[PDB]
Amino acid sequence: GPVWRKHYITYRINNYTPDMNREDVDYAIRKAFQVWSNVTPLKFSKINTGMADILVVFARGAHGDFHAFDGKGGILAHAFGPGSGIGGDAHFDEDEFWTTHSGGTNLFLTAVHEIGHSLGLGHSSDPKAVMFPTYKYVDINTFRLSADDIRGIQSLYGDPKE
Ligand SMILES: CC(=O)c1ccc(-c2ccc(CC[C@H](O)CC(=O)O)cc2)cc1
Ligand SMILES: [Ca+2]
Ligand SMILES: [Zn+2]
Ligand SMILES: [Zn+2]
Repeated sequence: GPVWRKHYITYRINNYTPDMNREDVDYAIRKAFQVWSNVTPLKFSKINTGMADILVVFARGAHGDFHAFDGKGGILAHAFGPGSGIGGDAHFDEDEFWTTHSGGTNLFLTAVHEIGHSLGLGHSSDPKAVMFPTYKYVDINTFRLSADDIRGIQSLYGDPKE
């Protein structure tokens, strides 16, 4: 399938959810990218001007991409695989209640799953995998990618360099 054709990839946060402060949204997103860069040769950097490779957007309902959101619950976010235009972009349903821990939908865990899609990964049947299709909370301090997630992403990008 299509894959990013460079190792240095930029992201930009288009707009912000009012559910968490700016520092907390930035940290969740940064840490989510870090989960994937830790096990591949990919490098991610945040930019604030210019066209980014990956745009992170919060939106609700119909928002211009033929994939309208559905209110609180159900689909929590979605993302586009590598390709032209919006390819790579990650959209989070603003009707969810985003949190730093577990009092609602954890942004970090959700961002890990969606960035997986943005990098080219599909769903897993392994219930311990972050790419499993269904959200579940796990202690952020105890969180680790499953072996399944690791094999999947390394099959697309290889493992870290010496
Ligand atoms: C086990 C673990 O750490 C874990 C992390 C994240 C998830 C996760 C799965 C799905 C979703 C949301 C799926 C979204 O509504 C639509 C999609 O992208 O498929 C968010 C988080 C599941 C397990
Ligand atoms: Ca929803
Ligand atoms: Zn969208
Ligand atoms: Zn998914």
